[PDB]
Amino acid sequence: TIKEMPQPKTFGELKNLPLLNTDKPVQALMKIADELGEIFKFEAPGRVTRYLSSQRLIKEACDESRFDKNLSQALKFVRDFAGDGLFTSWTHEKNWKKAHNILLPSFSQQAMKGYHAMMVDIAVQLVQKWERLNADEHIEVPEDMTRLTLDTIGLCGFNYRFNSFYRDQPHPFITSMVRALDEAMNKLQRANPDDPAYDENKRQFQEDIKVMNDLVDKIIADRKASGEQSDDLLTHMLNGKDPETGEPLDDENIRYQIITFLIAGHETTSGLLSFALYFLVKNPHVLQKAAEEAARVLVDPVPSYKQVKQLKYVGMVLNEALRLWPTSPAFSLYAKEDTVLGGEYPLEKGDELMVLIPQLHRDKTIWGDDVEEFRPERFENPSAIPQHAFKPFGNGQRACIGQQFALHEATLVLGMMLKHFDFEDHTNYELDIKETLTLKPEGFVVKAKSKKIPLG
Ligand code: HEM
Repeated sequence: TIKEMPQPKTFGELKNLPLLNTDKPVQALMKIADELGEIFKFEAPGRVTRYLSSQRLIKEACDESRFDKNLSQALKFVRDFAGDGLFTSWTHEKNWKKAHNILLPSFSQQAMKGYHAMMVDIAVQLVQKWERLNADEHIEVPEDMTRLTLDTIGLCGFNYRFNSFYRDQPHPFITSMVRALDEAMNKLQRANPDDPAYDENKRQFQEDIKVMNDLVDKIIADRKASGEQSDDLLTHMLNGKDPETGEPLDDENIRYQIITFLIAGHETTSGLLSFALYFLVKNPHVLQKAAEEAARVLVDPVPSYKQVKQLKYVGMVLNEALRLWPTSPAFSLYAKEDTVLGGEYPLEKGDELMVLIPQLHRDKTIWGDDVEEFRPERFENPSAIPQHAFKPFGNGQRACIGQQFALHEATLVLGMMLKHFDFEDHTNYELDIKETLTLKPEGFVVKAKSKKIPLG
């Protein structure tokens, strides 16, 4: 019984594109979803996709025998500097499976034991920065979380120190990377890209790509020359061999993986830490519960890997922040073969689907009617959550390879913040979600009063 699907307002030849001509497209899509339901068609010039919001349909979309990851236009633009790294490659590209096989072990929960010391190094820098603020000062949350995540990924990724806490202006690589990502995201909403008015953007874009490649290529070359072995991903990549073929990743691909870790993990993880602190200061009883656990568990001057694993409630707080505002809000899929979705929507080979994660996470048939409330206790027993109901890290073999790294980092840092400071929402901050490739609470600021507990 084929059902025709909904579609928002069209604009002649422009189709639906004008509707995303806003600074907050995902939040706009969420409203369209509220209006049209679990599935709606969305067209742009020369493009068509279908946005899914219900767990019932998304669970079918997550069947890998039927759908595979699609490279959205955003990922195609990011590929200009992320290359055939894991995030911007097709599943069928030789280098995707090769890098996946080599890197998977280096990203397991067990492997986090090896990155822990480096994560603690940067976390201690963040805590010390806040301990050193004077009384009249405050904290710019996303800004400091981003300094932390970029530096942590640089240190664990290739033993390089961006030293973000020593600067007002970021290290040149960071400025170039951030500018390159911004340019890639800006191309999504510029009709006449060839307009000479964009010749300066193109020149700057090529310059930024060169800054990124030059630094990373240099570090790879310096490492191969010295023969030094470290606890970073670069050592794993220089020494790894794909079990299927016996081939190692070549230097160019290693460079793209390094750039990819920074691109894929810096903003998503800092956004998660920022949203989590936002929900905590807005819900004092929850912050109190989380602070009590941190004080009980983190009994040493420096957290150990095992202690971070015991911060169960902090982990629930992070999952609930990811439920409400998953920081990489949507992912794209294509139909591998002709198929019918949900018994009513026929699809043809190659047809695209978009999983709208914030909406999936607000499916009342799964979570209950109080979906807008921040309640970490929803994650008390993970086994009760239906398959494919909670997907902040994507799906299947193309799910986030950095999930254990991101959660270890976030749990460690949030635990240390809760152990060391009391927090004040001194401006009664009004949530304003800024959208780029990711989501974050723009302008979120707080004041942190030290509990004066030694940090080893
Ligand atoms: C809470 C923070 C994070 C979130 C929410 C997140 C989310 C995601 C999502 C949704 C995908 C799937 C994208 C798609 O289907 O197109 C993904 C892929 C990926 N993420 Fe993350 N991520 C986070 C942190 C990280 C970190 C810290 C790293 C690096 C240490 C990382 C590395 C990657 C890579 C390499 C892929 C592509 C994997 C593959 O396709 O083989 N992510 N991530």
